[PDB]
Amino acid sequence: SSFLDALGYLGSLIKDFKRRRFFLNKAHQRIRNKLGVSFAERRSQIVSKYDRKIASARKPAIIVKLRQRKEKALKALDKMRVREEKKMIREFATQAASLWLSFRYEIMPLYYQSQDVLDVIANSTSEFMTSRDFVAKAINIGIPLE
Repeated sequence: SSFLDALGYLGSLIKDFKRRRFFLNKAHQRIRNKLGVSFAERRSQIVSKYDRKIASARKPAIIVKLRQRKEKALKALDKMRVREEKKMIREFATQAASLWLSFRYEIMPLYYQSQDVLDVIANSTSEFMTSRDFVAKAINIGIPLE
């Protein structure tokens, strides 16, 4: 009568873990939604630049050069966004490392008091009680008188 209800407080801890992971996950990839939007908008800026340049080109060599430049710019955008994918991976891994490892912090004590009550009960149980005595009751054998 102690651990009876002390063990119940872990549910608050479990729900809090869920809430923290919950709000991290909602926050994560949301900032990354915004980052993907920013990269798509910079790419749209590049696309607008090249479309205006091609519209004003009116020459075959200029058009081909602008095609090559647009290809190069899209490739640079893709490389930067791949580095960004690495960044999402690394950020999210760090976030999980930080927020999870908060789990052990108060998980390990509860388990420890669990061992405490366990071995206290074993103390109250494991006795192997005994009761001993000795005595010196002599043994007699009759002897022939002859």
